[PDB]
Parts: sequence; structure tokens; C-alpha cells
Amino acid sequence: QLGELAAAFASVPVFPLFDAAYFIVSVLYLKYEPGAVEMSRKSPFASWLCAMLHCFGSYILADLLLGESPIHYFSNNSSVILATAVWYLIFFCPMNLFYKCVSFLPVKLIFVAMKEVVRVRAIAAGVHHAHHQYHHGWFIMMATGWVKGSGVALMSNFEQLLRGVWRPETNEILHMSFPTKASLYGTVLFTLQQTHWLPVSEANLVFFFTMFMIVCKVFMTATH
Amino acid sequence: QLGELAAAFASVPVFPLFDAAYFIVSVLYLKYEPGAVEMSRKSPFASWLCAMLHCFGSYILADLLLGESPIHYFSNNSSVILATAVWYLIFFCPMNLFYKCVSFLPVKLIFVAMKEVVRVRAIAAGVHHAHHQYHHGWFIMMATGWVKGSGVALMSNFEQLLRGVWRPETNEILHMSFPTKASLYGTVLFTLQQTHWLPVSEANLVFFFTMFMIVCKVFMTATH
Amino acid sequence: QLGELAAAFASVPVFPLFDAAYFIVSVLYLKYEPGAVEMSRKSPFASWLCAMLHCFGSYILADLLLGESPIHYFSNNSSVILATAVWYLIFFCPMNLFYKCVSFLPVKLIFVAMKEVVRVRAIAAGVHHAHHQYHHGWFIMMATGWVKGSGVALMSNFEQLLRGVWRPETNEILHMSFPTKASLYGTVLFTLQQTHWLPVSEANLVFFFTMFMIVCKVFMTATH
Ligand SMILES: [Ca+2]
Ligand SMILES: [Cl-]
Ligand SMILES: [Cl-]
Ligand SMILES: [Cl-]
Ligand SMILES: [Cl-]
Ligand SMILES: [Cl-]
Ligand SMILES: [Cl-]
Ligand SMILES: [Cl-]
Ligand SMILES: [Cl-]
Ligand SMILES: [Cl-]
Ligand SMILES: [Cl-]
Ligand SMILES: [Cl-]
Ligand SMILES: [Cl-]
Ligand SMILES: [Cl-]
Ligand SMILES: [Cl-]
Ligand SMILES: [Cl-]
Repeated sequence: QLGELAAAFASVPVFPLFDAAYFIVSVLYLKYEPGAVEMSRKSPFASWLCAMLHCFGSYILADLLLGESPIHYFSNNSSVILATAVWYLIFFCPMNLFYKCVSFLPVKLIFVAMKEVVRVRAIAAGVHHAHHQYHHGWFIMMATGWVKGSGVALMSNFEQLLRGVWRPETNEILHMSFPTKASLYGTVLFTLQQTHWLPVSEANLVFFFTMFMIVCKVFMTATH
Repeated sequence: QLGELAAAFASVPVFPLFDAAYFIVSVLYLKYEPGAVEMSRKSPFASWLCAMLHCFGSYILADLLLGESPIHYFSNNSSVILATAVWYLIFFCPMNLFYKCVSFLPVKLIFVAMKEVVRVRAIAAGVHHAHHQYHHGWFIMMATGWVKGSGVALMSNFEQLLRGVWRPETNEILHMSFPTKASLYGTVLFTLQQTHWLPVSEANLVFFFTMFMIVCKVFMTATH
Repeated sequence: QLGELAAAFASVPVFPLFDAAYFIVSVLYLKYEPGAVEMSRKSPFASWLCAMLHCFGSYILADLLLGESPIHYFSNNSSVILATAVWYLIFFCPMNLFYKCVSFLPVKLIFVAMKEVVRVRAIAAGVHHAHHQYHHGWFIMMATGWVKGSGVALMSNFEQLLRGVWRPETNEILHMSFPTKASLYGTVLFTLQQTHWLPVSEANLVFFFTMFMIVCKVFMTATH
């Protein structure tokens, strides 16, 4: 009955709870960046735009690669408003109370695990979306699923440019971090599953690969 | 009978007279930039391409955001040729006579006022165009109308890159100028008018907001 | 019977032999770049991505200008695999034997001449493709044919950025090289031929302009 459990796991509604955890962890990483708090005070619109890049950068990159509107996902008003509320509560909550609650390690590890549920589902969705437009475009499937999982990391050089920072000596492609490298393995596995060369159901691959990302990210977050 | 006057005001043909004033003021600002005259002598094609960015950057940004061809507007041959003639007359007219005529303050203030007529119409057109593709995409309407009014300012970091200049410590989003900040207020007003939440006709909003931009820009130009 | 010869010349199958020569010369130029060999050892994926930019940058730029998927051409699996094999054989062949064979001057000059056959055909294809979408878009035809011939040269500033290099003081538009400047003349000639204002058959223009590029590039390669 594992496939019955994996089907319910791979079909959980990501909105709004799982997307909220994705937004919280992403905007928390934004606040950790240098000058982010100062930027939210002096340039609040640029700070909000930076948070939208962290929350929706995966959709922006996928739409750019597929020749679609890079802000197509911003038509989902509920998701944009929810991400805006997360950005406001993390940077402007009185007593910084929202930051204190989500940074609590037992609460943070749960949001980190819920973010990996959204990431793996986003990788598979990128492969399936590209396959619908190119039935045999294996390199397009792998590229689309890769940026859907890496997200804002692949546009870090220009996320820094929006903040007024320019460090061209490195990029996430020249030196991949763990989520970027893991999303590359993920988009290859989901592409092979699309080719029917990887004999496994799509729900089982979502379940097993999400648990791999959950165990890795929770261990990496709790260690540091 | 104000709505009768506002209807005639909001429907004036921008081509070619009002677009010419838009091109003249934009290329004049290009010539004010450092090394622009030297660039027109040593790299004339790059100088012409820079002038097209100042004349058509609003259309380039809007088409990029909506996933359309960024040079789609360059199919309008009459507008491209007219902008090319303005660029040639400003940089290469014998005795620099064309520059002397358009830089005359009474003539320059008229071209500045006529440019604001094109800008406000461009903001409203960006909101209406985005609404046609997304009936409830409020954030897409606001983004499209914003870049239609700001124009080349939002791509200043890469307009400088084309000229061989790189100043990443600032950008028009991190520190907005007046036209960029005013276009943000304008695209919100025209979006609210599209939502039918702002109880005012589209022609009255075009008339009142253009006069606001005309008064501000003419006062800012005559002061300095 | 020249038009009979020019028709057979302008219709030779570029795949796979002529495209292979295009890939070999392009990846050879990549290996000549600073730090390229070191990059292939420490960042092999970024090195492969760099080689795809040299092999397919003309298609990436044309699809970007026309608002199509910038990786649309990567659906051609045979071409991507062939370019990947060329990249692997140039950087990782035992004894560096593949590099030694293709760098042999009599063999290199043949691959250089075969690359110009692909470039001129790519320029004409860009003009014809843009004309199909814009029957009278002369500036769109010229821009599309230009990037189809220049290729990765017009994106050199960002090909360097992928490698961790940033030299913004110059670009291929501010200071054109010979292939970039020749592709600009080529796309104007093929556009004029599309307008029916240049009284010459499309096959004769392909034949005469390819021989011009072959003579120039072979002379430039053998001299240095
Ligand atoms: Ca498109
Ligand atoms: Cl940083
Ligand atoms: Cl602000
Ligand atoms: Cl998704
Ligand atoms: Cl997707
Ligand atoms: Cl098919
Ligand atoms: Cl400057
Ligand atoms: Cl030039
Ligand atoms: Cl418009
Ligand atoms: Cl528009
Ligand atoms: Cl609808
Ligand atoms: Cl270099
Ligand atoms: Cl790697
Ligand atoms: Cl082609
Ligand atoms: Cl093409
Ligand atoms: Cl037509």
C-alpha cells in the first residue's frame, strides 16, 4: 500500500501552508544577506522586489527558458499577497516577533522540510511542463526542472545587482551549492521517469526524493 | 463639457509630432551622458543603438515582461526612421544647429511637455495591454504600466554597459528618480481605474495625470 | 549554369558534417580563452554550458529577439549530443589527440571554411524567419540575421560572466570584430534580397557571400 501513501504524499495542496513555509525560509535567507535590513528601511520597494525574486525566482527562470512571460506567475494574486505578507512580517513586525517565532529551531526545521516538498514538486512540474511543449526535448526538460528547483540561486549575480552588489568572480553554475546540485540530480531523475526509462512511478519518485531532500536540508539546517 | 475636452486630449495622435518630442528629449539626455559625443564618433552603430534604447526602452521592457518580442515595436518602420533622424540631427547636424534649436529653453519646455503626453498614454496602454492578457492580473498590469512610463531608466545599468560603463552600486529601483517614482504612482492609478475601484473615467485620469506630469517636468526643466 | 551550381551549394546538408566543423572551431576558440582548461577540470558542467553558448549562441540570441524560447534549438538532441562530443573530445581526449588533429593547419582551415558555410546560411535563415513573422519588419530582419551570424560574440560579456570574468570596458557592439561586422553587412544584403530591391537570387547571394567569408576567414586563420 506504499503507492497509496505515495499518491497522497505527491498530491498534497502546496497552497497555502506549504508555499508559506517556502516563502518564510526564502525571505529569512534574504534577511541574512548583508545590508538587507538597511535596504528594507531605505529602499522598501527594492526590498519587496528582492523577496519576490526569492519566493518566485523558480517560476521566473522557467518562464524565461520556455519563452513565456517571466512574471506570468504573478497573476496568482493570493500567492503574491501571501509572499508580500511574509516579507512584511519578517522585516517590519513589531518587536521582530514574527522573525523570533519562525527562527525558533523546532519551527524552522519544519518550514525547511515543508519547503523541500514544494521544491521537489516544482522540479517535477518543470519537467512535465517542458515535456508538454517538447515530447522529446530531454535537454529542455532537464533545464526547466533544474531552474524550478534551484530558484533564485541561479540568478544570484543579478539578485545582488538589484541590491547594489556585484561579485562576478563566482556564480551558482561555476560553483554549485547543495540545493542547486541536488536539483540537477532531481531533474535528471524526473526526466528519466518521463522517458519511461526509469522504471518507477512518478509518485514514488516524488516521495523518495522529497524525503532525501528533507533529511539533507533538516540535517544541514540543524547542524548550523 | 470637461469630459468632452478630456476625450479629445486623451485621443490626440502621438505620431509623429508627440513621438518626435519624445525622441528629441530622450536623445538630448543621451548626449548629456559622459562620453556620448566621443562614442558617436568612434562607435556610431553603438551610439545609434543607445538612442533606440532611450527612444523605445519602454516598449522593449514591456514586451520582455509580457513574454513578447523585445524588438516587436521596431516593426514600425516610420517610428524607427524618425528616431534615427533625431539621433543623426542631434549628433551630426552641421554647425550643431539642430541641437541649438531644440535646446532653446522655450522650445525645450514644449518638447518636455509633449513627452509627458506620450508617457502617460504609454502607462495607460501598458495597463490595458496587460489586462487584455490577464483580466485579474493586477501585479502584471502595474509592472507593465510601470516600465512603459519609466522606459530606459529601469535598464540604465545595461545602457551603461553598452557604452562601456559599469556602476553597479546603484540602480533606478534601489534609488528611484522622479519619472520612475511618478510612473509607479501612475500605473497604480490606471490599474485602479481598470479594476473599476477608482470611480473616474479613463480620459479624465489621462488628462489630470498628464497635466501633473507636465507641470512637474516643465518646472524641473526650467529650474535647472 | 552558375545558378544550377549555386542552388546545389546553398542547399548542402549542414548536419552533421558542416555543423561539426562549426562546433570544432567554436570549442577550439573556447579552449584558447584564459582559464578554460582549468575550468573544464574544476567546473565541468559550467565548461559544457560555455561550449553550448559557443555552439548555439546564434540560435539563443535569435530566439530571444523574436520572443521565442532561448533554448528552443536544444530540442534537437542530435545536434546537442554532437556538440557535447566535440566539447568532450577537445578537452578530455587521451593524449589530447583530438585537439592535435583538428588544430593541424590544413585540417583547421577546412573546418574554418565549412563554418562560414553554416554562418552565411544562418544569417539568411534569420532574415527569412523574421520576415515570416513580420513581412515588412526590415529592422527585425536585420537584427535577427545579425545575431544568427555573430553568435556568441554578441554575448561575450555574459559568456565571460559565466566563467567568472567581468570586463565591461568593451563589448562586441562598441568595438566590432570582423565576423560581427561582416554579419552586419550580410544581414543587410540578405534583407535587401528579401525586399526584392537587390536584384539577385538568394542562392547566388549565399554562394558569393560564403566565398567572401571563406576567403577572408581562411586568410585570417592561416596568417595567425
Ligand atoms: Ca514568448
Ligand atoms: Cl551578497
Ligand atoms: Cl522605495
Ligand atoms: Cl510548479
Ligand atoms: Cl513549470
Ligand atoms: Cl512531437
Ligand atoms: Cl553614466
Ligand atoms: Cl560602428
Ligand atoms: Cl503605447
Ligand atoms: Cl504595452
Ligand atoms: Cl480569466
Ligand atoms: Cl576573457
Ligand atoms: Cl560541475
Ligand atoms: Cl539556421
Ligand atoms: Cl532563425
Ligand atoms: Cl502584414
